[PDB]
Amino acid sequence: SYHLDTTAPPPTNLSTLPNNTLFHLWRPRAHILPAEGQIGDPCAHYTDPSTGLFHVGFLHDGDGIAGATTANLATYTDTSDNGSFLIQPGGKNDPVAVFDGAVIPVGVNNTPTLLYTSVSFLPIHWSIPYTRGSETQSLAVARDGGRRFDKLDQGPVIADHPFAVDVTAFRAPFVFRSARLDVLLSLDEEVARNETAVQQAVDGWTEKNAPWYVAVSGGVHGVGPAQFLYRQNGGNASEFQYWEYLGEWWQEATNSSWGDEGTWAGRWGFNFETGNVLFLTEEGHDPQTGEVFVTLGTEGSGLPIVPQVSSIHDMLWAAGEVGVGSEQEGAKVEFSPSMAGFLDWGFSAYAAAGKVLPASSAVSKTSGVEVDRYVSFVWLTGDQYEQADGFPTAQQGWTGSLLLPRELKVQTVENVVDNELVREEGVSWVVGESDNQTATLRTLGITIARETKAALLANGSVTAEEDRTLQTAAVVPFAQSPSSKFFVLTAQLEFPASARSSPLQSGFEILASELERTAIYYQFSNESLVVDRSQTSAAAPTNPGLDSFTESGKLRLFDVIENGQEQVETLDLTVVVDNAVVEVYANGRFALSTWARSWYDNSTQIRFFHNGEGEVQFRNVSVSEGLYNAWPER
Ligand SMILES: OC[C@H]1O[C@@](CO)(O[C@H]2O[C@H](CO)[C@@H](O)[C@H](O)[C@H]2O)[C@@H](O)[C@@H]1O
Repeated sequence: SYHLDTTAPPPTNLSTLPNNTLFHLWRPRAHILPAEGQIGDPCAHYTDPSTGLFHVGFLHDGDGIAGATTANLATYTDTSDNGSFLIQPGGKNDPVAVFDGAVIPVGVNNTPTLLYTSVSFLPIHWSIPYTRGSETQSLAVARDGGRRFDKLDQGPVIADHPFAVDVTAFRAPFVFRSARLDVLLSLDEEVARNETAVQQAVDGWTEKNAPWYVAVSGGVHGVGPAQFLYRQNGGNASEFQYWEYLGEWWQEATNSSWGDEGTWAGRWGFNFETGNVLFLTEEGHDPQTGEVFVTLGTEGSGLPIVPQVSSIHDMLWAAGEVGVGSEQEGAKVEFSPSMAGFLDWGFSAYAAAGKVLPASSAVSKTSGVEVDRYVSFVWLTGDQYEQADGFPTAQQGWTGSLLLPRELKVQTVENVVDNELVREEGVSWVVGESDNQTATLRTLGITIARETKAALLANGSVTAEEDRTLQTAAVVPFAQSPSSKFFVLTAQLEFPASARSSPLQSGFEILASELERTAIYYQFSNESLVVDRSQTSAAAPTNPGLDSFTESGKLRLFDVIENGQEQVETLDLTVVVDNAVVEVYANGRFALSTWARSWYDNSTQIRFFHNGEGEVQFRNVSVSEGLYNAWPER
């Protein structure tokens, strides 16, 4: 008879324990996840026009889409009990399953309408033959508060993938409006060429009567991944039955990749998944002025291939312009990347689903936000996309979570020295202005939704640490560490120009006791923020299901002129440890998330870390403990 004692050594085999015995050990408190069970792709978010409430959706137990609503973006309420589902398979269009979908706020009967992938056959994978009719796109209407979506009584409105095209996947429709797509499709061919005449048209565009675009994700066997573009037939905002196919507005060659060696934004892989089309400004989201950005998951594989297995699940993003399809009879429009990166460098991070959050939303009024934002929710699969080695799933009682809501916008890096570090090929940024002297850079901005960040530090205890410098190898525990695994660690690290060339590794050690620790440090050798999990869990050695491989992402610290003086860019860190869920943010442009399933309650020590190689200066190091409860009503 074994009752869980986390002050004692864990059992050698966690999978033998009784169901739900591990329900709270690693569970987060300020993250979006169902009351119990498993959570899949987040999807179907939308601001309810009538109430201003923001709805969040996500696949649940592989049995359809479930939901919840929020008024502040800080706290949530399940739409209903028993799973809080909104729609599930069993219909004539989705007899086998219900995949990712999106919502048009004012659609059929002027109510929230869901366009989603209705599934009729399984399995479905880029590495195996595609069964005709596997995935179709259907409509459902929100009924009784967005607390339930009723499938319209008719077949799918997009009943088949492009004609005779041997697609690898046809799913995850995402709806959006675009001033530039309307102009490009409305103008002439020799007139919609000059950016002069086009811009002039874009200036008149009006969002409220604009038609809707639909980007469907997948690829084509033998040719490459791609996104399939559609739009209300004839550009008629009142048409929801027929969608004119606009072509493969974006495609890449099989397992090709950004940059010559795929260093900043993985590989395009074998198939595109869960595409999101955004229009960003330096302040937020604007479908008329915003630059086109696209977030998407790409599925990779090493050789030889393992049927129905995707070894790599990259959570990428790209930005670029959209233009006419040249002079040949193909895609009406074409997305051309100028830069690309990672929305989250976590192995387990994937399938993002975001949405525009209007300044007119209840969330924004209450909070006082004056602009439109685009909030993104990244998935953090709990069992390595179901390839885990016997994770004690029955013992935990749940699987996966969503990462903290994030605001996406155009972020600029000013006063940057225009050197080889800024002119490299295939990077995740473009030079704004450059006198050949300083260059302002433009890149994707990634930050925690402000209301959520406020709620995290809202009643937490604050403990600062004196600025410190380290030269010789050392591990210096904080003057005082939290006594729980719920906290926000923030710090600024400064390095000497001389460090770029050294084997320097500097950061912190968290969730640490004598038998456990988790390392988070910056590395110049490959300029990478690294999360060393080799010692995170005393239980991992004997429980292979608890993955302990290293996680890391690329982050380049540029040479800049701060006070009429040059210097290596300051590494601005923000680490949120919401229990088994850890998220590493850096310079309002980086994000790396992973699981840190430490076992003992004692493992809460925090230490400064430096490997002697080089020199580092820590500044403004502080810790806020407590976070908050994202689900009061539970
Ligand atoms: O649960 C379906 C949902 O999962 C995603 C994102 O992870 O794709 C996954 O499931 C597909 C098939 O059943 C696999 O082919 C794919 O490799 C896997 O990542 C979404 O694309 C899909 O809607």
